[PDB]
Parts: sequence; structure tokens; C-alpha cells
Amino acid sequence: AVWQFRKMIKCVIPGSDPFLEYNNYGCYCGLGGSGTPVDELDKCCQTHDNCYDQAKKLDSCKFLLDNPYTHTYSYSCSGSAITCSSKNKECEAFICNCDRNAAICFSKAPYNKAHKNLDTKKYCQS
Ligand SMILES: [Cl-]
Ligand SMILES: [Cl-]
Repeated sequence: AVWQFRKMIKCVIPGSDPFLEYNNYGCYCGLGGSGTPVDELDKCCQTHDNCYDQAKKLDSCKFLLDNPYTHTYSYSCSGSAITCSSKNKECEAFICNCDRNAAICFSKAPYNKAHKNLDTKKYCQS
């Protein structure tokens, strides 16, 4: 679920404000997107949204993952590292992996403050 993803971000990025920092950034950070990503972080967000689009179209998950922002999974954080629990069922594991891969991607990417709250109608249409 989305509350678990934002806790993963706090785990790998100490002292971060996940909602205020990783939503409404570039062409892809936040719900949906368009055009092409503008930096490494925006590309992490495009990858994350593509992972969620595929989750809703998987043969064995299309109904269970109708809303991936509310589907609960099992995970843990230890010394700024994320682990997706081995007890996760098929569809739970898929969404936990989408989330863990995105949180790690964000922690390695530069944060370009000039891309926060980008005019997407203007710059994300090419
Ligand atoms: Cl988010
Ligand atoms: Cl970059």
C-alpha cells in the first residue's frame, strides 16, 4: 500500500518528507504521467508507474491489484535497508518489489529542486 511505500522512502532516505518531496516532481513523479522523463529521479518514477500499470494487467493479478495503492504486503526496514518478506503471496510480492526498487532508485538519484512542481501541460507533451 502507498503508506508502506512512503515508509520505505524514510528508511533509505533519513529525514525525508516522502509525500511533499516525491509527489509532483518532473513528468512522472506522482499519479500518472506523460512525455519523457527529465532526469534520473523522474526516470525512477516512470519505472515505478509502469510497474503498477503492468500489475493491473497481469493474468493472475488484474483483479487483486485493481488498486495497488491500498493492497497490503509484508516488508521490513533495518539499518537503512529494505526487505520484501518471503511470506508474500504472488500479487503482494509483485507490488512490494515495484515499491522497494523505486525507493532504492530514489536514494541513488540526485534531487533537482528546479524539477519540483514542473508545468506538465507545457513541458511533458513532446
Ligand atoms: Cl508516493
Ligand atoms: Cl539527474
